[PDB]
Amino acid sequence: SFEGQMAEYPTISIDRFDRENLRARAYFLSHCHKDHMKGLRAPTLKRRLECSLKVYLYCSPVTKELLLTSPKYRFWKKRIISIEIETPTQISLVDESGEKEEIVVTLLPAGHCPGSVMFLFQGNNGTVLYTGDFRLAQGEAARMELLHSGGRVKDIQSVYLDTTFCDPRFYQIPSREECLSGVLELVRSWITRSPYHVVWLNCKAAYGYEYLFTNLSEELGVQVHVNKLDMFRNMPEILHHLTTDRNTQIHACRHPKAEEYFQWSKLPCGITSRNRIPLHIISIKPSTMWFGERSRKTNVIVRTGESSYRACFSFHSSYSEIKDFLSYLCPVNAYPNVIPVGTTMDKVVEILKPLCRS
Ligand SMILES: [Zn+2]
Ligand SMILES: [Zn+2]
Ligand SMILES: [Zn+2]
Repeated sequence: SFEGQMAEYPTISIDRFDRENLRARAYFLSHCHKDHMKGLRAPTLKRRLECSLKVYLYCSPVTKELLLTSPKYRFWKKRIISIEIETPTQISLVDESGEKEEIVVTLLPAGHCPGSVMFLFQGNNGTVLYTGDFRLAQGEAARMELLHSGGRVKDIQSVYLDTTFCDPRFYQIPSREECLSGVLELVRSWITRSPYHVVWLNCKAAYGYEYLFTNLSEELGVQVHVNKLDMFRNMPEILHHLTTDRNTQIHACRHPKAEEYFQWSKLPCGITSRNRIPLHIISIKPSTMWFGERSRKTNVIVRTGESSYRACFSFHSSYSEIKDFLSYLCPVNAYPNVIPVGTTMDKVVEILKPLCRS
């Protein structure tokens, strides 16, 4: 995985805050996932911030809001600067010991989770793009006007990108909309049977399922049960689709023994009945599904039991989407941020090399 520094601008650190990143002139956070926050509240970083006072953390407005709902990251409050989306922003990078560098940064939406962005950096050592984690459908990058200069793509020296599914096996993944529609109709078909029919959405403990919860809630007139919603206190379009009350037909609550509970007709939050009538529960597990280059799309819903389902859902681009994105960017260099499970860095680097100028 990416270790925080791009070769072209080593004085900035993105999505990694330990080790060599303790000497950054500026920090950037693409989104609030733990794997991109390593060292972000380490005592050594706090120590370092107390002496170096012109060092800031930059992120999207939503990332700022989410980060600071955690008590443990509140110390960042005085040093966090949000940057508006697709608003090129001049940043000064001071050597605390004479040097001054200026860069321009533009935040582009990444489609990965609330607040998730890509960072385009422009300065006197070339233009580089750090994608963070992204899921962009074919055509979306071409519509981003700030990736372009006079009708063609900007000259991009290096792209540091999300290669989670950068393997030909993961050729195509169903779109966001297809995934949502499949889950929507499954839930609708169940919870309209009676008030005692309920769904458990078995989700990972991470941001990124909120557009699923909001659309289910908006379309079906039901709030989704969650463990904690205080991070969305100041986010009305998300907040009002969620609830901490157990008395609802859609649940996205969690705990360590949640899957055992479901096998005994119990939701994670412990509700098993209403008016002493047993709830009729189905489980739906958002899970990445894909199809090969020479294959056809199949159902986004996969039944795994009498009462259990998997539902296509992806946080990251498919291989065909990565290739399309990088082909379009046509950078000099492309560096993988992520080595997939059963592959190597050489395999990934060489997959992408044909799309690059060097
Ligand atoms: Zn992520
Ligand atoms: Zn990640
Ligand atoms: Zn619940």
